[PDB]
Amino acid sequence: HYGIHEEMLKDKIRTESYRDFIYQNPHIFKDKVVLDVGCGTGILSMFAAKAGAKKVLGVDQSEILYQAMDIIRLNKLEDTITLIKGKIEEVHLPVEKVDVIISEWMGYFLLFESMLDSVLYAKNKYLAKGGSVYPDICTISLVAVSDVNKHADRIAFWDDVYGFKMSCMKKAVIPEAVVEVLDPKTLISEPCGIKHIDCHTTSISDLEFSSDFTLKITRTSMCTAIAGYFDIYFEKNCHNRVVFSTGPQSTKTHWKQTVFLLEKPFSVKAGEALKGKVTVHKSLTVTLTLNNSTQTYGLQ
Amino acid sequence: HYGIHEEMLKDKIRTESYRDFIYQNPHIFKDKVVLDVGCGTGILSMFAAKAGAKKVLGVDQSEILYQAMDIIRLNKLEDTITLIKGKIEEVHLPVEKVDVIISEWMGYFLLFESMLDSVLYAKNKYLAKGGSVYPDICTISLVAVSDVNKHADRIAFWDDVYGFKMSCMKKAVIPEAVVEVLDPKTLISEPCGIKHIDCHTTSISDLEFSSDFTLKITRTSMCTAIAGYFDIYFEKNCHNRVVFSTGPQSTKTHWKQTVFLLEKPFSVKAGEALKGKVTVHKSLTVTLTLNNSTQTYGLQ
Ligand SMILES: O=C(NCC(=O)N1CCCC1)Nc1ccc2cnccc2c1
Ligand SMILES: O=C(NCC(=O)N1CCCC1)Nc1ccc2cnccc2c1
Repeated sequence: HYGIHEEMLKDKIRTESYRDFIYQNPHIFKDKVVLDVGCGTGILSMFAAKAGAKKVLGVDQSEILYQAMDIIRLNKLEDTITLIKGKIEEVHLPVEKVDVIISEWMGYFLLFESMLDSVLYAKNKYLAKGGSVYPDICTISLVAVSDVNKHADRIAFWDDVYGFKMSCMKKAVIPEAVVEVLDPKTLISEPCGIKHIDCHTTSISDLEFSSDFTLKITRTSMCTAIAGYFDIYFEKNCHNRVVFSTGPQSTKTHWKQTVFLLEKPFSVKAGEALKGKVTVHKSLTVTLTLNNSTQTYGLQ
Repeated sequence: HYGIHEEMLKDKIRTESYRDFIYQNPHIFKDKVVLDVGCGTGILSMFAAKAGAKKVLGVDQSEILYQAMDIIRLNKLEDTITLIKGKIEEVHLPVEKVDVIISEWMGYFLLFESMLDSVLYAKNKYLAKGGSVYPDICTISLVAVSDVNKHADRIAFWDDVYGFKMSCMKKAVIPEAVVEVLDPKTLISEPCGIKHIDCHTTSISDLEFSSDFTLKITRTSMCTAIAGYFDIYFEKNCHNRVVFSTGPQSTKTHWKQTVFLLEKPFSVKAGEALKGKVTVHKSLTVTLTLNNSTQTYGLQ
């Protein structure tokens, strides 16, 4: 419960990327009014204060906000940071506009249970003309996976369970997207971007999208799953730009990777251009067409 | 969602203990009427049929029951096993009494989110005079732990978080019992039984209990936590008795161990008899007194 804010703090890629962005681009914060959407323990608000913010407003609907209040006092920042409990859609801020919005809002596969809707609400209601929102740029990518042993573990497993048939269970496990760190040696294609978001110009409408994709296969193997992940960019007006990836070739983060199991694994050859289609609909669902099968997946 | 029934099936200590109990004591099942409380995928009901049950009634409130129905048909057991959807407290069984109750009902630390209340309800309402309930005997034990590095990781961690004070968070993390597999080398006492349950004679009233305990310290060290676990016995009328432990000296199970962190670690010496008191109250709470401090813990 508090453990989960602790896990996010201990995700060094996450927390240090935000730290570095803020501390190495103080001109973005100096004498500015900052809104921290979903502030949690208030760590991002404290970075922003340290980087010279004139005022920081930290908003969170959760009980964690009472901890944040005590945390702000312990660090003698109450003259700079004001915490407000509630949803961004409901609270009264003590200003009309802010100069900068910062938020750690990202869900699994970027969009599952994300706080992006709220951040966009904040942008449209509270962001000053010429203001900025960070991180400003996000992408989502897909990558092909070959792991016949894991497929066997999840699927063929059900043909004989302590001597009994359980085949019908395959159809219940296939639709459940898995959140897990992948062994990077199991990747069998180059990644393919399926979505680019700039938070300055994106609407809630753009978060439901469709994309044709082509996976450039790099190993002759059996394709058993498709994995997804996202990359986060701090770019606008930065002298020191910051990027982090949640992909399997990079240091693991608490977002891990998202895995969509294929009911029917199929063979691919190195150098092949494997084409498919992906659509995300509003909890989200992900519909995948590949090798002439189509499956919709959810994250329960 | 279905993944979780899968995890329980893949817990070999769990599932094979029940398998072995049932298959190696067929006289308990032969021509009997069996009730499987919280049957899940129906695996225990199928064991019981294979061991010669005349009729098996499998009850579960969850959606999993529809899978169990198809699973029973795939194995051509519908002439022996009848599945019924609902709570045991609400359903209509097509008999008045059963000869044998079987259930996998156990929660973390035995009692957190357990199905025991339901199993006891079933015993009192449906069990024939002279019938039996399995597993019939359960115990709970405590053991002392020394892990100064992990304590530092959970507690001292909060004194400086990316340069900021967060000490107040210590009081939010201390009350959260942790479910996790312990390195057995960190155990610094012999275990102490704090509770013995026989399911034939236990009432719901006995599940809230108090126990004085004495931990026989085996290593001069800093005590940083108290761990708990449980053992499960199949005994009554068995020619082949079966026991499994969920303790840290045994093969890990999905119940792992439950850890109660001490806010203030204290020194102990090998050979010392460390005395305390533990009380479980109705989601459960666990109140622990040790070294003249008292803390109540929950599993959120
Ligand atoms: O706390 C433990 N694991 C849970 C954990 O690291 N998190 C981080 C995020 C929230 C939950 N695990 C032990 C395990 C044993 C311990 C023994 N002595 C003191 C402390 C101990 C802690
Ligand atoms: O399914 C995966 N992990 C989750 C899991 O084992 N459980 C068990 C209980 C319910 C959830 N993990 C992969 C990971 C990669 C995979 C690649 N190809 C096929 C299948 C793959 C499966």
